[PDB]
Amino acid sequence: HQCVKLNDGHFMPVLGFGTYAPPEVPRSKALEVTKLAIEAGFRHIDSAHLYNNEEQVGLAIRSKIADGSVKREDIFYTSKLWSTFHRPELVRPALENSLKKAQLDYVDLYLIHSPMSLKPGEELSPTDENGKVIFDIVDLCTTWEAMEKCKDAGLAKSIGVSNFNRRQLEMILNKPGLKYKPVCNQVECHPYFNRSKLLDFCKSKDIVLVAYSALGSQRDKRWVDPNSPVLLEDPVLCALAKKHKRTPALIALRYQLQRGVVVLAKSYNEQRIRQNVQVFEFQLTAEDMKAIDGLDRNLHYFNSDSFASHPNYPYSDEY
Ligand SMILES: NC(=O)c1ccc[n+]([C@@H]2O[C@H](COP(=O)([O-])OP(=O)(O)OC[C@H]3O[C@@H](n4cnc5c(N)ncnc54)[C@H](OP(=O)(O)O)[C@@H]3O)[C@@H](O)[C@H]2O)c1
Ligand SMILES: CCOc1ccc2c(c1)C[C@H](C(=O)N(C)Cc1cc(C(=O)O)c(C)o1)CO2
Repeated sequence: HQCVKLNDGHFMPVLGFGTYAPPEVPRSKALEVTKLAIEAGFRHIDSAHLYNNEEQVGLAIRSKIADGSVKREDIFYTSKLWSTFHRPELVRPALENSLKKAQLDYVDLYLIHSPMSLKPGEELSPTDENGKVIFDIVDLCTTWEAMEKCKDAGLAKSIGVSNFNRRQLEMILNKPGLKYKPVCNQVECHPYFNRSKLLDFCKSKDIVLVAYSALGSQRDKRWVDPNSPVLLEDPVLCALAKKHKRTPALIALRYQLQRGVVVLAKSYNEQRIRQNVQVFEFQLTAEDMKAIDGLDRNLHYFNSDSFASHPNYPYSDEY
């Protein structure tokens, strides 16, 4: 196992456990599989208000601390501010609510989940009389200032963003009176959308790029086009898996580790959870890495097409 030093001095494990499951999956499963992830050796756990599972992920962490399996300081726990809470006065209460649900005193990392602000309220997806999601206009620099106060108050050890493009990152980085840079930008990133340009920008600013959907997403019909290619069926990934006597998933994860990306992996399957930790057991050659670099096709599993008219839609730019 390994960590990366963040630009605020804290350390983030380079392999993280993804916890999202669709609402049809019983919440008891998130409890069970987070315990299995910790037993397998995951120390970085990625949750969010949106996932409706912080209560269970927190219970799993509590249970493994009481086991003597880990200490709280050994676990890197991420939560995320949902887009209906971007107005600055709502940020600290949202974080406090997440902490209360997880029964934790602090999160290791708090992220702005998305730059696309939504109408404030308890509903996650507020909609108007014609069924359209109601956007909000919020200066994300004021949201960031509220995030900074959460770090000063000790409720988040580190703060970062998610789904930001380069221009959106620069707006934070160029903010007058900035106190804390975002430590990371959690974005969709895999061999079919490898974010090389955004990665280079983040590296130049000492911002860690954290990859989600690194195994090609859960392909839920509600949010992912069923005709998109399946990442783990890719011939190059499968040929490399055979060459290294690994699996295409492990190739996809190891690819990110070797280009300096922190990688998340969701699994609710005991054997695949344990398999994913084997990413540390082998290395891709330089030739292998160039072959995978060749797979990019700017394919967004989470394209959020119905939000393409949002002013902060991140894919309005080249990157
Ligand atoms: N910031 C954001 O907006 C955002 C957006 C998307 C995701 N995320 C985070 O990133 C996490 C991961 O992304 P994701 O949920 O899209 O899924 P993912 O990591 O890309 O995984 C996709 C699928 O791969 C399967 N899988 C896992 N290990 C495997 C293996 N060794 N061999 C074959 N298949 C394997 C899993 O199925 P099984 O469960 O059946 O094993 C999973 O459903 C999420 O859970 C969430 O924490 C954040
Ligand atoms: C601010 C943007 O505006 C909105 C408004 C409503 C809305 C969304 C975005 C996105 C939601 C969605 O895509 N869900 C729940 C599937 C999913 C999310 C994640 C994750 O990890 O994040 C994963 C792995 O899957 C749908 O509900």
